[PDB]
Amino acid sequence: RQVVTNGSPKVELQKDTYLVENHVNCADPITLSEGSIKNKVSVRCSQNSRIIVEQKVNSIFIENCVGCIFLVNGVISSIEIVNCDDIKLQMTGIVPTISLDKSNKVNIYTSKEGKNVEVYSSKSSEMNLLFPWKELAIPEQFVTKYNESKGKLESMVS
Amino acid sequence: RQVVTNGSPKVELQKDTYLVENHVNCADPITLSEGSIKNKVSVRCSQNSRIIVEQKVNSIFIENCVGCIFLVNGVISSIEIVNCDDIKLQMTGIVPTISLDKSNKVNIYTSKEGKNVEVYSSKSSEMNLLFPGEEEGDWKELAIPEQFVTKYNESKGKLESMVS
Repeated sequence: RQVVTNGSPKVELQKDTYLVENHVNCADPITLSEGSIKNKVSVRCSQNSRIIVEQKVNSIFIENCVGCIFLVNGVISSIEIVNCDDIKLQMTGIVPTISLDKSNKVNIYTSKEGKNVEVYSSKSSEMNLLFPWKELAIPEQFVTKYNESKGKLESMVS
Repeated sequence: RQVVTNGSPKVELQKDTYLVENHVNCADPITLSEGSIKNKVSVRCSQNSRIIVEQKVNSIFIENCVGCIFLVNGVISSIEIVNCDDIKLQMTGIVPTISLDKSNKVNIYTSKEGKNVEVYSSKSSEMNLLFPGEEEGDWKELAIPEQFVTKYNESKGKLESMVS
């Protein structure tokens, strides 16, 4: 599946966000050397590229990337992945929250320190958490049934 | 979103299955008034139409339908909804199990008798269950969760998920 770019390859800081965009079939990683806990990293519109984020940042946003590989230190808040297919994500350090949405074939490789990661997922398929490699599948099917004696829906992993 | 049709507006019996297909912007409800628990019903490629199944059948399979309304009696096992958008399903009898997969804005209206229905959901959004209130035309509307959280439970060596 082919991403449609919106301009040239870029990496650049606007306000407090490092915007990484339109990287296609690169034979060399794109490395983010800089940026602190104050920055967000937004990676959009890329295919068959590797992106390395060296510094621990506030949050990473990855949207509309396909066949990409990410190596990251960690984040203060979260990593948000939306509408990506065939993504690999590895952490050096700590990532407390990860969110998957409308995405398929995402492999998340944790670190010793950050095994406790919370993964939110919706409308996503073929998702794996990997502990140092122990491969656990994130469920993608649920069952809901009405609790009459309590007037609410109750849901469970199927 | 406009459904890619596949032939003539069709209501016909293939082996033990009723194929109900390609009904686009029908002014009138399409009614299937025959059938028994031995039969299946497959509804494919339809848009803006009321479909009505009179008999209790084995199960019903609904695929690729958009802004449709279904009235059904009940099923022995399940109703399967796949790749559908803007769907309203109502039952007058028993439906043990419903499954929703890759579908959006689906409303399920239960009979007093069929309140205990199990809904399986994956890759699907805006799903509601509705239960008949004390007076007719009243519906208790309850939204089916479409996001979950997963953590490794270390002291147990597996993942645990729950509604967000």
